Amino acid sequence: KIELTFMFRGQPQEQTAYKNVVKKFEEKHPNVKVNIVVTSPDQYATKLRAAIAGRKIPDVFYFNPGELRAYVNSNVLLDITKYVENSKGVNLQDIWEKGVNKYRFDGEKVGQGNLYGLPKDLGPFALGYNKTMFEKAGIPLPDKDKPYTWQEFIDVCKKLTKDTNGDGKLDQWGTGLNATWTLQGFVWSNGADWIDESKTKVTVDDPKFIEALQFFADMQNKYKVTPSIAEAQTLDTYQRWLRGQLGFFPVGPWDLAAFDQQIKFEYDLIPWPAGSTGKPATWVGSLGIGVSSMTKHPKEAVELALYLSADPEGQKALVDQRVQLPNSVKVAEEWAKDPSIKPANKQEFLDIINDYGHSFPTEYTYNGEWYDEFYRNLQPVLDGKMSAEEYVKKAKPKMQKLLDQAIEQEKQASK
Ligand SMILES: OC[C@@H]1O[C@@H](OC[C@@H]2O[C@@H](OC[C@@H]3O[C@@H](OC[C@@H]4O[C@@H](OC[C@@H]5O[C@@H](OC[C@@H]6O[C@@H](O)[C@H](O)[C@H]6O)[C@H](O)[C@H]5O)[C@H](O)[C@H]4O)[C@H](O)[C@H]3O)[C@H](O)[C@H]2O)[C@H](O)[C@H]1O
Ligand SMILES: [Ca+2]
Repeated sequence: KIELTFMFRGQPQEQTAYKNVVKKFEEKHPNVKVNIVVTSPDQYATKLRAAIAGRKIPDVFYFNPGELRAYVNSNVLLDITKYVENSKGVNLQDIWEKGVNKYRFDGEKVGQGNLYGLPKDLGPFALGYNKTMFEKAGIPLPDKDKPYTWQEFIDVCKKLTKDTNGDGKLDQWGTGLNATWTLQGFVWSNGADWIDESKTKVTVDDPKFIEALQFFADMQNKYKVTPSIAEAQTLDTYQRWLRGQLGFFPVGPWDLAAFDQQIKFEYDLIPWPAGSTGKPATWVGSLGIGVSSMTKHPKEAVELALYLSADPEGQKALVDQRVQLPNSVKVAEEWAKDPSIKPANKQEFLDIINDYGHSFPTEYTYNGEWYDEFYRNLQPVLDGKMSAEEYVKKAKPKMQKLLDQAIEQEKQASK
């Protein structure tokens, strides 16, 4: 009888995981058929915006929490409050509250009110270290609790940076962080942010922001605890991490499957290094699972979303397949305490969610074009061809205009 379109994004391992779980779902609901539309993480936002622009919207789909408000105003998302209430036994309250609450909207704020999506997951971005090269080097292991200072972090990265096969060429580096996904921690840890408290002013020219930005770039260009620009060009640092060439690199729970398959060294999680604030910082990501407000099959569509987001047996298969941590708080707590399941300090993930993880800036803004503009022309700063001070001075009014326009578009689309 019922056919359903499901679009989402994922790295190869994530795609395989969700397809198997949709197949479990179909077995449990033999009158529902799910046609899948899946993309790479990169190509995803463009395709969804084209589907929405043409009002050819999938029954069920992934979406950015920072688009909730705009999606609601434009009538993109079905209000699913009652379909989830009347579901069998499902207890959304067992799910992470910061997760579920990203997809609530009472007409004026995102804190409370009706449900317009379910959280796919929470994605704490932890720091990982290669325990195998640390030991082989004779370097004391990092503290599981007490974060490196920036200076300390650079020191160890230096000791980890060397020519190990004695051919005269460096073949191992302390680290190689990707600014797109790892600059936030340093900014936030240094007491800065992309925007102010009100979330209406751009603050990337705060001296604290500049200092963190400069420190990030300097680890490739000045401290040289990084493969060179050319070397990174030859093989990106993600890949070099997988190959065992890097001391440190981030780890999200969506990595665990890929890492099971490729990483041969022992590795574990630690807090991110801390800037002036003394406190570690990093992000906790999330994607929403929403339902087309114009789906012909709201009941069944909500049923597919619930199965992926909260259903005990649907959650279980996704965690088994190592592409996320459990959405149920209590389950994740016993998951984090289970020693048979690597890495050892899985607990760090939860620590990031409860204590020292933050949201992306765009989650507070009506759209994120202002933020995308910061990263669009950032590469010359990363490659040392201009300072952090002069890029952010040049780029701040560009991104204040975009932010002003986003605030204006939310007045206009919501009245
Ligand atoms: O070093 C310079 C760069 O290297 C070259 O690019 C190489 C890159 O390496 C490969 O990427 C490795 C992955 O990247 C990191 O993961 C970051 C992103 O997370 C994954 O999705 C998980 C998903 O996101 C979470 O939520 C995040 C946000 O929160 C919301 O506000 C918003 O909606 C979300 O965006 C969810 O919790 C979770 O489910 C993506 O797959 C990944 O991009 C990890 O280190 C690895 O997973 C890849 O080949 C290249 O991108 C370039 O030359 C240079 O830029
Ligand atoms: Ca060498």
